[PDB]
Amino acid sequence: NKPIKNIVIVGGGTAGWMAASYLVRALQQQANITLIESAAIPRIGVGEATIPSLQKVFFDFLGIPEREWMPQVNGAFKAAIKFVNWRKSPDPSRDDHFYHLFGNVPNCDGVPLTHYWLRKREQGFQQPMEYACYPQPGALDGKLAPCLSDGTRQMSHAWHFDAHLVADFLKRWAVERGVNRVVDEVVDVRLNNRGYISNLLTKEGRTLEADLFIDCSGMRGLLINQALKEPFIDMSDYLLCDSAVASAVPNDDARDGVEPYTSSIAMNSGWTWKIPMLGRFGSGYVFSSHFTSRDQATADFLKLWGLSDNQPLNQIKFRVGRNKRAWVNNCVSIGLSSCFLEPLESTGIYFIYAALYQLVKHFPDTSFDPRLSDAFNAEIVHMFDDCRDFVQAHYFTTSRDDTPFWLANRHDLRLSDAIKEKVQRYKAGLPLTTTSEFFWLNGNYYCIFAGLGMLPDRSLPLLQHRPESIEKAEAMFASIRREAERLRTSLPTNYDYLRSLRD
Amino acid sequence: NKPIKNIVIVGGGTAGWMAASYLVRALQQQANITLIESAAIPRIGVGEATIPSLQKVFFDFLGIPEREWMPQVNGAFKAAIKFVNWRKSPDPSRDDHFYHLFGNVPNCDGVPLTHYWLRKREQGFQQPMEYACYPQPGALDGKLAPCLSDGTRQMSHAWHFDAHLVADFLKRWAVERGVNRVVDEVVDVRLNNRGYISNLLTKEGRTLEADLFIDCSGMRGLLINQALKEPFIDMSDYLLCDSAVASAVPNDDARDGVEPYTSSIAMNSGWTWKIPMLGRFGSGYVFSSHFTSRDQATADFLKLWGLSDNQPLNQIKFRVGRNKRAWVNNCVSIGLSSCFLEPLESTGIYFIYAALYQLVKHFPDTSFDPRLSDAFNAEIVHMFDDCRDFVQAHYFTTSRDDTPFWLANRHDLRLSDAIKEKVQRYKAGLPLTTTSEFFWLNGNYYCIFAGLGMLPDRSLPLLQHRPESIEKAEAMFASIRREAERLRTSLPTNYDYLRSLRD
Ligand SMILES: Cc1cc2c(cc1C)N(C[C@H](O)[C@H](O)[C@H](O)COP(=O)(O)OP(=O)(O)OC[C@H]1O[C@@H](n3cnc4c(N)ncnc43)[C@H](O)[C@@H]1O)c1[nH]c(=O)[nH]c(=O)c1N2
Ligand SMILES: Cc1cc2c(cc1C)N(C[C@H](O)[C@H](O)[C@H](O)COP(=O)(O)OP(=O)(O)OC[C@H]1O[C@@H](n3cnc4c(N)ncnc43)[C@H](O)[C@@H]1O)c1[nH]c(=O)[nH]c(=O)c1N2
Repeated sequence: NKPIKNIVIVGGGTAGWMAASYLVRALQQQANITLIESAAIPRIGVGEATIPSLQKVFFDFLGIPEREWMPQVNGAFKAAIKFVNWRKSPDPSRDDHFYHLFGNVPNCDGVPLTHYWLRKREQGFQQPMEYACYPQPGALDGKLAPCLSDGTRQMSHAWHFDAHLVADFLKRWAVERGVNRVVDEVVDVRLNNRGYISNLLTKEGRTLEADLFIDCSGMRGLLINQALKEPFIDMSDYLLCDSAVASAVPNDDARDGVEPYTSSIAMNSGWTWKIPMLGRFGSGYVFSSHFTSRDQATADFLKLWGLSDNQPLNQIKFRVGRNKRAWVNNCVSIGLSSCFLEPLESTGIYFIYAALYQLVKHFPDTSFDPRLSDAFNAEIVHMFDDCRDFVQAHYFTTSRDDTPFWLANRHDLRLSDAIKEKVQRYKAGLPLTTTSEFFWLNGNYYCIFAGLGMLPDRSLPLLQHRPESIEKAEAMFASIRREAERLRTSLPTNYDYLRSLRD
Repeated sequence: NKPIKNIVIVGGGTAGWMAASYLVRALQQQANITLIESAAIPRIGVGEATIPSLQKVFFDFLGIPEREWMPQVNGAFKAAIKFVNWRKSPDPSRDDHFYHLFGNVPNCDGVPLTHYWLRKREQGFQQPMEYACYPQPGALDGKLAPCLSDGTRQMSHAWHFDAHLVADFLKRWAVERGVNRVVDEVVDVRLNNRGYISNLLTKEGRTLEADLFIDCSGMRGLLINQALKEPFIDMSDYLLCDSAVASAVPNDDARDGVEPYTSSIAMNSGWTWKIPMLGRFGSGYVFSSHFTSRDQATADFLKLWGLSDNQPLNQIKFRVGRNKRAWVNNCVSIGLSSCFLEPLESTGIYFIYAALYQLVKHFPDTSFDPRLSDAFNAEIVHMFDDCRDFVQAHYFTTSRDDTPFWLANRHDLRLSDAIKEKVQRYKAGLPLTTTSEFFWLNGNYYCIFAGLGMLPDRSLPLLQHRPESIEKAEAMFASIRREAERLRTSLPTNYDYLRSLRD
């Protein structure tokens, strides 16, 4: 069976160039890659915060270290997501914030630290879960960097970057290693009787042909949805947000610093992201068209940052779900042409590079062994499904009841059987998945659940039997405090740290 | 023009019930008052120390004497604020305390006693300003009451009271005289095209209507800020504190006594109040989120009183400023829905009752004469502005430089032109405002300035010319010493005094 030799990618957004660079890297020989991108159809000018796997899976795979791509994409550090007003009905006079931090929680004698903490909360300990279990939340509060000045790593971190530049950086990178860039628009797609893709017909006259097609076309799914007719499984019964109003905002870095984290500020009918980088931050009120008009959400979005009705904006509509199948025949969808959830925990870019890893792990020849396509499709489903559990979990555990949208999340959602079982295990008091990557651990469910004020019914029956164990955990809590303390006096601010990679 | 007949107050905190009782008292006829208070939204469980005007303006207006409301609100006496460690970089082996006392300082031959004192400090007198100029600081040191046992008044005093009870005492008082209490929550507010308030829609179904609306809704400013869209002028450029961590603490009254004063203990990134009453005292580390994390300030707050990490706390966020306008259209804001500074000299409750006095002084009919609204707004601005001068003055005169927060106060503040001119007049050696209520006199600026160790450049050129005058002041200093002395052997302790109003 002839190998796959000519590859066409449709689209030059983030999904498009990640595919070109990844595929140009994985396919060391017999590979010919063309990416076509309509300059009439712009990129979705967002997608800016990330999870730690980006370096390990994407950039390391390319052979580009953090210090090389960060400066060139206005890169900044994300140590966590800070959740603001998700817990109770909001109150200006109350401090309703929790972090969701990266990195694992230690175990004491085979039981995670979260669980020794809860036994303490049961005796009237007051300190919230994350401040007790992780060394860094206080640092983030003080806007500290995740490294010492000299560059040594002091916490787990992910990144915030400018979406446009990220695309340009990889465009330069890819073209350079022989990727062939075509600026044209695809208008017709031709199938054969069997139902495969023989050719793309472009606006400027070109007929495009290849063994293999990557649909990186955005939510229009030009190849996968339209041409190939593959169903999109709508999932608004699971998660309600379907729209966003976004923009960049000036930051006075020199006086307010630059937060080393993403914020998610709960609103009336959605929530708003804050993604700081040097000079500015990206922000977006992700909302639900069912519960608020787009014009009302604009008003809320401007009201929240004191913007002016003169401020240019990015008005966005999004589809929530996954194609029945990510890869059909000789077409594979990567990015928004495939499955989205909502930006709440940055699972998007992750769906891109994780899919490309799976694509290469399942790479076909021209016979198109459907056993490879099936295996691939199943991994996409599981990755997507897992993520959906976790995002969904931010919503149905809420105590807020002050708006129709918060009522619905609390009440009206369709919940997988898998998220119900996890919730019920947490409610009985059992740790979730711990460790000593295929992903969301006890520590993650715990920050989220504990942050929204749904705690387990009790601490572990087992603990009554292991008093020494309890003591050892006391010591581990004591180290953590020491570490938190050292960091306070040792990290440079995030503003100052970033400022020196070249200003 | 029809008179105002139906009045709705939103909120049943301290601001809420002071308004109901004051308005039910002022409006002897044609007045119908309803107060709505969400049992889902609690009172800010603080606001406990006061200035002398409370009786004269608020309680006297109601016809309630001191001996009637004190016992019923765990009332205690405040003779001054004692400032601890504000002067130098702290030292356990040094006694860094000054009082700010109530009451005026006498004048000798038209020049205040503070100024004869300074001429003496210039010859190497050592006794600090307040111990020389006021008869009572030594009494307070010995925790003495401000009255003889039989009840005769021996100094100027204000009060400490339990916030919750104060609200309940006036709730009982008001309802009783025909105030109509509604336990519901306001969720929607309806305007007309002109921009007035036609109705409040509640959670339980009620549509509320009235000629006149008092926003006593807390910092959420439900009517004034949210519905009516009135701007809040943020003033963090003037004063930096924006948060507090508070709690009640057990006092062994029988052995440590009960201080007849508020303390303000300067911290790393704020300062802490102590408000003793029988059995217990209220305490709060007011701090700045910019300079310390909330979790660090908790640690400092527990470390300072030896509390346990089991101790329930009141975690508070506050906004510093004033609405562009306190009263817009047919809405008037009283209390935290209007302007706050920070608890440093108890200007808060004072803003409530002073505003209510001004409201009645400017009371409208249904035509809503904007000349009345304007006049009112201007008095609020002037009262608020005056207070802000005085609080701000505690901060920028500091000599401390041992933390970033003390550095900023010393350096980074925006200072009104009015406080600069007062400072410059004090620096030249001129008395500030003296007397023989619309408020902060020479004696007040003097305790504060002199306490922090910023003294004038010299004594008054005039004094070189009036040696007899100097002598007469010597005698006045001699009386004061006699009085201080008599008091030492005549006042009962504050514990013993309070103990008998009914135990
Ligand atoms: C509101 C919001 C917020 C976020 C996110 C999404 C949304 C909707 N994401 C997801 C992220 O934005 C997304 O995964 C990528 O940045 C962009 O993916 P694409 O390239 O699929 O789409 P996109 O729609 O950007 O690009 C489409 C490309 O296809 C081309 N094209 C389309 N039709 C064509 C045709 N007919 N012919 C030729 N070319 C054609 C266009 O020219 C363009 O080059 C995210 N993820 C994450 O991990 N963290 C985050 O914080 C966020 N934030
Ligand atoms: C940390 C700190 C410390 C101090 C002080 C403030 C702060 C922040 N103060 C100020 C003082 O606490 C304050 O002025 C009053 O005690 C409380 O004022 P309110 O009633 O505005 O607010 P508060 O927020 O207490 O009460 C709000 C009321 O509004 C109601 N409400 C809100 N929204 C509603 C809705 N939508 N529907 C129905 N009801 C609604 C609530 O149910 C509640 O009844 C003070 N002052 C002073 O003079 N000396 C001092 O020592 C101090 N100490």
